[PDB]
Amino acid sequence: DDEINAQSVWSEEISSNYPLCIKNLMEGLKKNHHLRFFGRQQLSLFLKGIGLSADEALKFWSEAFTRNGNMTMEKFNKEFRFSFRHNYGLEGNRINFKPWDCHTILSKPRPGRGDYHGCPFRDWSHERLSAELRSMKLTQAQIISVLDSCQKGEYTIACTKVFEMTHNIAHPNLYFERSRQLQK
Ligand code: SF4
Repeated sequence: DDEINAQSVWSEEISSNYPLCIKNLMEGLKKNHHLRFFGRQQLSLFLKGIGLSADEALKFWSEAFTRNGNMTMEKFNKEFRFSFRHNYGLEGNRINFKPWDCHTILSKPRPGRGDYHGCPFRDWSHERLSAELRSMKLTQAQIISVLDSCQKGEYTIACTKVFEMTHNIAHPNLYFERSRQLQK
């Protein structure tokens, strides 16, 4: 809990290790104080995978959903608490939901307006990707190479390129673990 907790998953240190899908989900959560079902699952199971405990997850999700009076804690408890507890087996279900790999993520229904699940390398325009990658300090040649992979439908190669270019078989939690090791 010292390293990964409801607070540190918002830190720059820990979030600098997130792949683009998780960054997108965290941004949608921060902006909207809510995520629709598929994004809730993609992000909550990723965070479980990096070691966010059940207690810290319930702190994280209830704080994020109730921010700015978006909903009362009563509403969170009546409409969402069970769903997050279920993801951690706290209601006795005896199914240990695993984090989604990239194939599972890509195989879910493609995101529409208001959805943040999926894979940005597939789901964003080249203009939106280039803007994000510029913000991550990549150069034009680097971005062209990433977009080359996206154009070919090779989304996990695009993501691997972004990893290589921002640092010194396909799974968001592997991206996180590899990146986190390079801080350590
Ligand atoms: S390739 Fe996988 S880890 Fe990378 S952004 Fe897409 S879904 Fe996330």
